[PDB]
Amino acid sequence: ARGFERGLEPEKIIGATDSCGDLMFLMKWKDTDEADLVLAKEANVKCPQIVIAFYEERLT
Amino acid sequence: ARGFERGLEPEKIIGATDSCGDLMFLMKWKDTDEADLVLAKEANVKCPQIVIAFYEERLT
Repeated sequence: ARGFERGLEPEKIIGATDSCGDLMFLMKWKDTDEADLVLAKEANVKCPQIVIAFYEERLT
Repeated sequence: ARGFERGLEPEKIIGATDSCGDLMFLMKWKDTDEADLVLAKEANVKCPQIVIAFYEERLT
């Protein structure tokens, strides 16, 4: 049971990689310290403001 | 001239600049070649998937 399947609230994306062919985000979930990979596509649609916060922080 | 006030659908963000202290996007609107500066904060809320497509392309 991983990523969104864990049923937790998204908190913060801490990294991204397309190294596997598909863009994936490393998601920090609310009230756990076990982070997981989720598809960018699914995060884009389910928590778009959290995705944007990640990209805006990455701009500087 | 007016940006979102023009009542056009966002097509794509051409680029982004913080050169004014606030993050701004240069927005291409559908069916117009007149691009406009809009606040990132406003695009984030009104057309988040257009913002994300811009950032995803820039990540490559």
